[PDB]
This record gives sequence, structure tokens and C-alpha cells, in this order.
Amino acid sequence: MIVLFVDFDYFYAQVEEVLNPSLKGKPVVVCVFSGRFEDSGAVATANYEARKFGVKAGIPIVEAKKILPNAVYLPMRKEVYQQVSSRIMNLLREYSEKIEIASIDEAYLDISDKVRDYREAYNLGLEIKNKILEKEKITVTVGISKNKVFAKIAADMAKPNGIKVIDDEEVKRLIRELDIADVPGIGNITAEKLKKLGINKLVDTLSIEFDKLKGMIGEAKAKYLISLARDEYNEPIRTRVRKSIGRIVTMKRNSRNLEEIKPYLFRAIEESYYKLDKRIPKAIHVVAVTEDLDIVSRGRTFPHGISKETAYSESVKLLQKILEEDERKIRRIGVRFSKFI
DNA sequence: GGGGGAAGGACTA
DNA sequence: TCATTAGTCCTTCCCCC
Ligand SMILES: Nc1ncnc2c1ncn2[C@H]1CC[C@@H](COP(=O)(O)OP(=O)(O)O)O1
Ligand SMILES: [Ca+2]
Ligand SMILES: [Mg+2]
Repeated sequence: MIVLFVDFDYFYAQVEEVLNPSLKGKPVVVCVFSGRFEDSGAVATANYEARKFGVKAGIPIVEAKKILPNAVYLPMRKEVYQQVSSRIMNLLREYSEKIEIASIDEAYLDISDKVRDYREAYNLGLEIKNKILEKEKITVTVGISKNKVFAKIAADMAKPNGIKVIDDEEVKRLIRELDIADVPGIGNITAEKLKKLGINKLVDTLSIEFDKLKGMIGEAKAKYLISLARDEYNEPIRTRVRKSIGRIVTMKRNSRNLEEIKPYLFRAIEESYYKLDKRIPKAIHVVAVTEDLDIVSRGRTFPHGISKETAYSESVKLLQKILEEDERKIRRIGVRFSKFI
């Protein structure tokens, strides 16, 4: 198999630069303003001029401003980025029928039936990068390899505005030399448990007793890492179908007062229903982020679709369960709908 | 023993 | 007054066959 992965560069910030070219070359920070206080919220993404200085996805907006007080700070306009993304995803459909849209700015294309080798794969990558630049003036990074994982790693290595092929020989080299924390699916918690076992490279999972690996990181992650290390990882590119749709908002102030929480919960339901657009969910979950930042949730599955009115009444009973079973104050509240008919 | 659900846990972008 | 938003797959605990 030959997989070609496309990863749009610093996407939300790049879209803002396309819509306002005077922003080019300047640090641009796209933020999720929570409304609690002046600049409360976090950075969704920043362009590379901003990242060079440490301003990146995830940090508090107030911290970003301490580092780059004069950067351009813009509020996230998700619908705009989603419309631009949808147009780019339609351009990709022309290069393969087998495409897995992984997120708003990533797609995997199985081009095995389209090219004969990596030289042709690389040329198709350039064609794709050019097509997207021509139509939308958006740069992207292409990663190419024998499976999804390494195609993604190739993109991580080459972004931004790059293209890279990780051939069979390099895959073998990476299995020996790539820091295992850089393998997709291995976050800080798993990376720490692996460091602690002396596992710093994929190759190392082949010499540890399987049960010892599994006991520390779980059966699925152990089998995953071992299959990559044996160069036997096989996961097909498959059309993705959304399995859940939801909305979670931040409250002005923390609370565990039902009447004070309701308006936020109801606004989350209204927005979620708008997003469902014709999809009819059989399940609803109320999700709360507590003051200390833990996530708590309660849900219910019905034998039939949930009308908006049933969503309103059931969300209140589920929120009560959360309040009745957890004594902490709530910071963010929302709903998630799933099990579509 | 293990299918299936609810809720938490990690991780991703 | 640091700490968003959204979605996916896995683990754990429990009921149940
Ligand atoms: N921490 C985050 N919170 C919210 N959105 C995020 C976060 N991290 C990434 N994203 C979203 C926003 C832009 C979209 C793609 O990200 P971007 O292209 O900037 O990532 P990268 O440069 O790593 O490719 O993913
Ligand atoms: Ca990207
Ligand atoms: Mg990592």
C-alpha cells in the first residue's frame, strides 16, 4: 500500500491570512475566548511566526500575550474554517476514491491503485499541493509512506509547506531511531510509562515480555506498538462517519446551582441540534468539566430518536445525576449526542 | 469466558 | 484570573448469556 496524508499548515491561522493578506509575515494567534474575564481562554492555533516564540495551541491567551503582546489575536471562526476545509477536501476526492477525512485539516488517501512507486507518489503529492495552492491559496504538508502511521510521521517531519516520503528502508531506520513519544497515539502519560520500562524506540517493544508491556499501557496500545515495530501495522483507509456531535461551553463562574447551570446547558443543546442537521441521535450525554478540571458525564440511550424537547428534559435529569453524585463545582457544561439512526 | 453498556481515561487536532 | 473546543478509541466495572 502507498498512503498519502495531507495535513493543512497552521490551518485556522492560515485561513485568516488568506482572508486578510496584510497578516502574512506577522505572528497571528487564533483564540478560543471563554468569556470569564478579559482574555480568558486558550490558543487554538498560531502561525509559525508566533510558534517560533513559544506561542502555540493550548496555552492560555494571557500567557501568549505576555510573550507576544503585539501579535495579532483573533477569535476562532470555526464555520469559516470548516467551509474552507470542505472545499479543500473536495479537491482531494479527485486523486482517490479511497479517502479518510481524519479531522478538519487532515486526510489520508490510499493511492496504491493510482501510482506505481514512491517516485510517482511524490509527484502526485506535488500535484496535490499545487492544486490546493492554485484553488485556495492554502499550503499543506504531504507525508507519504507504506501505512497511515508513517505517512503521518512523514508530515510531522516535513511541515510546514513540505513533502516527504518515508520509504521501506527509512521505516526500518525509524523503528530503531525514532523517539517513541513521537509515535501517533503516545501522549505524555504513555510516554512516561514507556520511559520507565526502558522503551525509547519502537524496536524496544520487541524485547520486553508482552505481559509486562500490556500491564503498563494496556493490550491495545501494546499490540499497536508491537505491530509497528515488526513492520506489520495494517489499518485500511476508511470513509469516516461521525459518531457523535456535541457542544460544551464555559460558564461565567463555577457553580453547582441547577438553575444557574441550565441556560448554558440549554444553549449547548440548541447549538448541538443545529449541528446535527437531520441526524437523529438515540443517545444523549451531559458532560461537565469540574472546577479542578476533571471530566464527569452521565448519559442515556433511548430505543428511539431524541426530539429536541426530550433532549431538554433528559439533560436536566442527567445534570442532576452529576450534581447528586459529585460534590464539586462545575466550570464547563455541555452535551454530546450519539447513536444516530 | 466474553458480549455489550456506562463512565472514566488518553489522546488527537 | 491560567487551564478552549471537539471527537475517537480504549479500559474498567458490571449485568448477563
Ligand atoms: N489545543 C487545541 N485546541 C483547539 N484546537 C486545536 C488544538 N490543537 C490543534 N487544534 C486544531 C486547530 C487547527 C486545527 C489544525 O491545527 P494546526 O494545523 O494548527 O496543527 P499542526 O501545525 O500541528 O498541523 O487543529
Ligand atoms: Ca495541520
Ligand atoms: Mg507524543
